[PDB]
Amino acid sequence: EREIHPDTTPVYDRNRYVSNELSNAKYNAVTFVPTLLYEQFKFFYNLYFLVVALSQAVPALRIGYLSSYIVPLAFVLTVTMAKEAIDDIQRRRRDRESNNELYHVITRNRSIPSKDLKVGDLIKVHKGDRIPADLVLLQSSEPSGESFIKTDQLDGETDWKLRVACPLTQNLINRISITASAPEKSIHKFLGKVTYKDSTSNPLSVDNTLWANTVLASSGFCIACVVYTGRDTRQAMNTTTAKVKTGLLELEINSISKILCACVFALSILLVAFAGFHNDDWYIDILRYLILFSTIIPVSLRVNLDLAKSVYAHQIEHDKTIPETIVRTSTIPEDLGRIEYLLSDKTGTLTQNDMQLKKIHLGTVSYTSETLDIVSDYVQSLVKDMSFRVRDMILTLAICHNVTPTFEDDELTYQAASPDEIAIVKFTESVGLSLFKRDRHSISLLHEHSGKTLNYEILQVFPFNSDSKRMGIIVRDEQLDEYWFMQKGADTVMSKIVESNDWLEEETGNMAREGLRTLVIGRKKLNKKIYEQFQKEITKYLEHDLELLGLTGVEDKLQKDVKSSIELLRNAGIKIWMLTGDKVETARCVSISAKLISRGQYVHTITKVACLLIDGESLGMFLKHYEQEFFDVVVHLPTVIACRCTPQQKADVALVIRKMTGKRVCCIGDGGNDVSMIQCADVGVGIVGKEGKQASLAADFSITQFCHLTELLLWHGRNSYKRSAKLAQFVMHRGLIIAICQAVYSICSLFEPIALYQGWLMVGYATCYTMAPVFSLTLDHDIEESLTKIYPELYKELTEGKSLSYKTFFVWVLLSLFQGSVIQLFSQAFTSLLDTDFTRMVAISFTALVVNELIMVALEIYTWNKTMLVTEIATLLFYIVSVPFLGDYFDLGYMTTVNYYAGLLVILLISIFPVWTAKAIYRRLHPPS
Ligand code: ALF
Ligand SMILES: [Mg+2]
Repeated sequence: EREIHPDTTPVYDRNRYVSNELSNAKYNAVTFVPTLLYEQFKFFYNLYFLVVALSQAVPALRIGYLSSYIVPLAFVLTVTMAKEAIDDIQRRRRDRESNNELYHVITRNRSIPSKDLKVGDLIKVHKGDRIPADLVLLQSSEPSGESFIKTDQLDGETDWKLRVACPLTQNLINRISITASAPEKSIHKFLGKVTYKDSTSNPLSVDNTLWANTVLASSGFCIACVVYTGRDTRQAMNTTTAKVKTGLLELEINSISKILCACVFALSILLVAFAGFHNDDWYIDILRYLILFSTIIPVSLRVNLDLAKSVYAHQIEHDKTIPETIVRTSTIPEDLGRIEYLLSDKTGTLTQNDMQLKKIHLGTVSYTSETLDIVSDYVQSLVKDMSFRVRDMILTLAICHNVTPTFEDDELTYQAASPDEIAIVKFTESVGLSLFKRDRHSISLLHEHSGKTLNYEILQVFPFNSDSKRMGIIVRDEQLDEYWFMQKGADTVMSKIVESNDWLEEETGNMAREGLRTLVIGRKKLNKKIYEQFQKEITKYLEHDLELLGLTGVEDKLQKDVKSSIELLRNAGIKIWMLTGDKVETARCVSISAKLISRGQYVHTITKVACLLIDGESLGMFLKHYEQEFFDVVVHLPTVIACRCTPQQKADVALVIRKMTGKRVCCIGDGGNDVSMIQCADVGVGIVGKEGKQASLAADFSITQFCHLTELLLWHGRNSYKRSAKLAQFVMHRGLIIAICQAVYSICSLFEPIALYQGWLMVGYATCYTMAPVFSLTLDHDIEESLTKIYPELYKELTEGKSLSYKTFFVWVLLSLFQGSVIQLFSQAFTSLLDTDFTRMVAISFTALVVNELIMVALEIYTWNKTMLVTEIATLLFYIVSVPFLGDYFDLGYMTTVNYYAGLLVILLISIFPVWTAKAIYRRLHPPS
């Protein structure tokens, strides 16, 4: 229940109803810190360095500088708050750029923005303008009182919906009371009542209402009253609340961080047990050693990950090959690189929503958009037999339809609830015989060409019906006075009823193999007496025997490079589905034309109360009851195609895919009917370029068309995941190698592992001397963007998870064991460990560590930019010139010795030769392609 008086401004303006302001931002000022801190310190690899930093509050676990465990905690906090604060303010900016659209109010007498709009203000909404909210039509410009709303972004439909004005109020200006029902999720239902003076209640239904993101057509203006606004709209109530999205690589790093924590705890317990359980405080010893060993990985890993994600977002949204792309969730730029299931969409996403009669065929010959001059000079002769057949074909095309034309200064406009008829009439005017003035209530039609304006008053029309697949007319010519029966329809229905032709089925199948929506057309000459016998009066008499004029091939235009995009996304192992709110037949035609369904490849179909093609109710019931069995059936099919899908159904399909397989689900679309599919995905991609952009606003990414998703997945996300995995590898390697050097020094000399690197040296290793070459790895790629099309199978090589797994983590751990043991033990061997050779020993150990990391960085580079050859030399020279001036106390030594440099050469060659030879033999055994 909801009662609306158009004139009582204060009662709705001040309160009682939601404002039209829509919000995409997640965190407000009051709950920006608690929510972000809570959802950031749920995982282990964050809570771990938080506990490491909080350990030093107790004045017994102090390992070193307080300027080393609290300033990187403040740095990770600063970076996190900055990133999500920038994300929220950018979301607010993007959302307010579409909350300021100007709409004219009857009472306010001035154009006001959409957010200023409330419930119950009469908007004079015009033709090409996007509908503001859930409107109810109280008056229409046309005397009939009907207009064609356009819901390609309310649901996935491609036809125009005939919405009539309220018949009691379309003549009226006076104030008219509305009383609607409470808002629901029913996108195809409406229950309201229009109340006038003297208690005259009237019915309202879906046929006299406009909704949130519809676009008007078939008028010049119309007066409509807002009923549902803001979050009470049918659009915003078919949407589930968005949740935070943690990447898969985040989970992998969390798991390997858990195992790393277990490893360093075991190493610390081993160190203390080997010491001898002395000092009367063994628990303090194991805790202090654990803090020592686990304070260089868990916090450097986070800063490296966060700044790498920022770099990935900047690289994505600054690509010339993908213009005008926007990253709206910067926390997951690497889920794009491991996507196994793609949930695409048809209307706007795949198609241009612009159908056009591509091909006409008759008498075993065909005309196309190419060579339209021949058919033009054929029709211009209206005022051997092939010319007459073509002329009568064109006449039947231009008369049999249900298209309403209306006039401007020029560029006459067509208005039909079936846009294939609009494509037909546009084709006829392009050939030369144009539709003009049509009554459509009385009996009249006007048609002018290069000659004289004809006229054909209709005699009867049989409306198009969903169970009939036919549109038939009886028409009377003015000039020649001839009764004609003209019918167009589907192949399956008119094939048995048109004639005894010999060539229908072949050409119908031939063009249906190209995804053309074919309609066959037949003609029957009539005289008067049979017509008055007909008018004496079920459907048997009206269709007896026709003559096949020909058939029409109407294509649904696809977006730029859709078939190639689908071919390469399936060549990379991504199983493209296609869920749509449109009709079954148009979905099948788009699937065949886009080669989502290839040659042959029999298609099954389900409609309940190889390939697949299922209705919405059938899929909903199947996922409600038969989850596991049906889903295990469908995962082996190449493509599953769904039709008539509620947004909840697409969201549930994405949820079921990411739950029953544990794979990552991308979901591309546009318009608000696939917002839930986008928010409940693991990656949400939106598309812009038309009147509606509301799915791109709520999405995680945004691209201008469908061709851009190929390079958004195959090159940007794949590189993002690869670079993040290699970054985690190198950070954990440097932390583990310093931990191993300290542990080897502790076993070889019973003092402490803490007493090896004290003061400046440990801080400099953690931050100054090592952090730049990892971000050097952040800017590396194996194959260029120009060759991400030729090699889609590279996207298949990341399918297993052979980059961040337990096996490769333990390979890193074993490499760290080997190299740290070599560094520490050869340092002890060359420096002859005592209490006076400690400085030289720690000097050679630290220099070996630094150069070892800088060589291991330079070993794992595919292509060398100039932003990586300089950030290694910069750090190496910083270490070289940072020994005397900033150190001088720690690790002091002579270092101007020929034997020292040979010892360093040996201690580094033994550490970097296994890695180099392993990658050499692995490159000579498994060449890449
Ligand atoms: F664009 Al659709 F269902 F194909 F919303
Ligand atoms: Mg849509």
